[PDB]
Amino acid sequence: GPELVMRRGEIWQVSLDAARGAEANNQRPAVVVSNDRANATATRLGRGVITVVPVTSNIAKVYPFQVLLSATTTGLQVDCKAQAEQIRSIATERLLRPIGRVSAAELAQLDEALKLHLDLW
Amino acid sequence: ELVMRRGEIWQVSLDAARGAEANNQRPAVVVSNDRANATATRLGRGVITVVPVTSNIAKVYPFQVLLSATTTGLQVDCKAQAEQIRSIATERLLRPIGRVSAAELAQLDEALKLHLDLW
Repeated sequence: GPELVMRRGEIWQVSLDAARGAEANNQRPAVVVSNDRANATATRLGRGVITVVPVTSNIAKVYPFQVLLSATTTGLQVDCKAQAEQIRSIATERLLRPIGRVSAAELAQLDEALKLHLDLW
Repeated sequence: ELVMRRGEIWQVSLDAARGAEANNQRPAVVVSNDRANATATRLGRGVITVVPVTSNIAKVYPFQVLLSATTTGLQVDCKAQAEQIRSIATERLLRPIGRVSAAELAQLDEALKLHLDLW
């Protein structure tokens, strides 16, 4: 049917609202990193969570578990960096608006960053 | 005392969750690497990534891992939900519970690889 369509690697603005401590809070872009079967399921079941990697414009010092996302490739306003150490499963109701998608190269390094952060090698 | 290491089970406070997100307080498995974890211990504050656990084991998906009560410190058999993975502030940690077995941790690694499309 007309279920929400959503693909790994897409950049969506999401509402993380009420967070504690150093958690990414408020509103920010985030990269979808859950696989696409789960992504379709979370919209047909409508009882769904998807997993995303939040993004910040405070680039500063970049760590090997973070990926630089260029404003030109992604449709973002400014350059940003995906923080694999902020990975979070979100209810689909936190999805606000699609912004774009990362490049294949960016997504591949994001996989590397996730494997480094979660020790999955 | 934030001395959490990978594979350990901690009671975490998942307040302010929305929708189908794991909520309330519950056990969770630390899955962030131990160098990040040790950084958090050393500074006394940080973020750690956990896999929330539910006692509802009515059905087990391939991205979920049944954890046995007999070895983990959990009162009953539970399941770890890779699709609920979540980076939490250290202030959400209430207390330590126990530790998954090595086999359970490796199974959780496979479930995380499946859920996140990491091959």
